[PDB]
Amino acid sequence: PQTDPTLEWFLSHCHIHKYPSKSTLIHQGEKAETLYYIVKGSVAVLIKDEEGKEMILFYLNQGDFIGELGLFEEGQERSAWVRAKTACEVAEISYKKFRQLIQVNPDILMRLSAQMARRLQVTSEKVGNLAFLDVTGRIAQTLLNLAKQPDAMTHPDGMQIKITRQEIGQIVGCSRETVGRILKMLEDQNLISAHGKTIVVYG
Amino acid sequence: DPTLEWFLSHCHIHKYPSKSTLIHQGEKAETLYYIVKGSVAVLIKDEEGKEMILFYLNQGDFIGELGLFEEGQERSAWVRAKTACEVAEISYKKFRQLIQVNPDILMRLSAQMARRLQVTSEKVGNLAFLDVTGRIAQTLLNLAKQPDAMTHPDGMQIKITRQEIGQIVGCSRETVGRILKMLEDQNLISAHGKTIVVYG
Ligand SMILES: Nc1ncnc2c1ncn2[C@@H]1O[C@@H]2COP(=O)(O)O[C@H]2[C@H]1O
Ligand SMILES: Nc1ncnc2c1ncn2[C@@H]1O[C@@H]2COP(=O)(O)O[C@H]2[C@H]1O
Ligand SMILES: Nc1ncnc2c1ncn2[C@@H]1O[C@@H]2COP(=O)(O)O[C@H]2[C@H]1O
Repeated sequence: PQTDPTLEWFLSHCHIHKYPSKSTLIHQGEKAETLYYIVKGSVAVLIKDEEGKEMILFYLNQGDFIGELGLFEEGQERSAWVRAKTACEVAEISYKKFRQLIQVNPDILMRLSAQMARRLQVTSEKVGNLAFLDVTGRIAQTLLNLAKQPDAMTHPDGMQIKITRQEIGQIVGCSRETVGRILKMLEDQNLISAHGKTIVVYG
Repeated sequence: DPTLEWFLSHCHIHKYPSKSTLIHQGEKAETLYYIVKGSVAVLIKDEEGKEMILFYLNQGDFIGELGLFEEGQERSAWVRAKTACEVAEISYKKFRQLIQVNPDILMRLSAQMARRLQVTSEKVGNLAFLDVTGRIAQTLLNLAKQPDAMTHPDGMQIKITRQEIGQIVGCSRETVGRILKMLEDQNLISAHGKTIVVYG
C-alpha cells in the first residue's frame, strides 16, 4: 500500500462503505451517478451473455477507482457488474461532487485517467487473446499472467498460483469441464502441475 | 470550439494518404495525435500478421493517448489511415503543460477513453461468447442495423468486403468466404457479391 495528501483530500469528500466478500457493489444497467475508490480489498469486474454466462474483465484492487465510465456524460448506465472478491472498504462520491474536486485540483483526474488508459491497454490485449488464441492457449496464457502476479508463491519446479476451474473458465470463456480437460492436457505435456485448486506453472 | 482551436494551435498538423501507417505498435510513445480530418483503423495482429481491428476513429478523435500517463511505454497497436487524413500532433510534455492551463482538454480526452473502454469491453464479451460463425453473423446483423444499411425487399442490404469482415472478427478472408456460403446455404443471407442481403 501507499497514500498521499492528494488522495486523503479526495477521500475526505467520500463516504466509506463495507462490502463482504461476494457482495455486488455495482449492477450492470444501473444509472451511473457515483464514482468509487477501493480503500481496501479486491473486486472482479464482469459481464454476462443472454444465457447468464459470466466473463471476468478485470480484477481491481486497493487504490483502484471503480464506476468511472459514466463520469463524462450524464444518463449512462453501469457497463458491467462489480463484485467483491474479498471483504472490501470502498469510498464513494457523486459524479457532481467529483467534478467540483477536479476543478480544485486536476491531478485527481490525472490519476483516474492513468487507470483508464491502463485498463484500455489490458482490455485490448484481452481482445487479441480471445481473437487469436484457442481455448488452450488462452488458458496457457492466463496461467502465465497469474504466475507473474504479486500473489505468486515460489516453488522448486517453478512458480505457483491458486485458482479454480470455474475462475479460469470465466476468464477465458469456457466451461469448468473444458478447463479440467485442458489442465490435464497441459499437465501431460509437462507444463504444469495441478494439486486440487493449486497450480504449479513450470518456468 | 475555443478549447479545440487553442489546443490545435500548439500542435503541428500533417497530411497522411489513405493506407499509410500513423502509429506502429511497439514504438516509444511520446506524442499525442488528434484527427482533424479523415478516419483511421486501430489494429492488432497475431504472430503471423493476421489482423484484427479494435476500433475506427474519426475526426475529433484523439489517438496515441495510451502512453500519456507513464513514461517509457510503447504504442499498444498499429493505427492506419482508412481515408486521407489530416492529423494534429503534439508531444506528451507539451500536452501536460496544456492540461495545467486548462484541464477541460484532459476531460475531453478522458471522455473518449471511457467510451473506448465501454465499447472494447462489449467486444471482449462477443469474442468470449460467440464462435467465428457467431461473430460473423453478429457483425452482419450489426451492420444491417447501421444508419447506412440500405432497404432491400428481403431484409437489409450492406456493403462490406470479405477482408473487412475478417478484420472485424479476427479471421482470414478465406474463412469469411466459407462461412458466408454456409450462411447463404442456411437461407440467412444472400451474398450477391455487389452486396450482402441480411434477410428479415
Ligand atoms: N474493461 C474494463 N477494465 C476495467 N474496469 C472495467 C472494464 N469495464 C468496466 N469496468 C469497471 O466496471 C465498472 C462498472 O460501471 P461503470 O461503467 O460506471 O465503470 C466501470 C469500470 O469501473
Ligand atoms: N463461451 C463460454 N462457454 C461456457 N462457459 C462460458 C463461456 N464464456 C464464459 N463462460 C462462463 O465461464 C464459467 C466458468 O465455469 P462454469 O462452467 O461453472 O460456468 C462458466 C460460464 O458462466
Ligand atoms: N481498444 C482501443 N480502442 C480505441 N483506440 C485504441 C484501442 N487500443 C488502442 N487504441 C489506440 O491505438 C493507439 C496506438 O498507440 P497508443 O498506445 O499510444 O494509443 C492508442 C490508442 O489511441
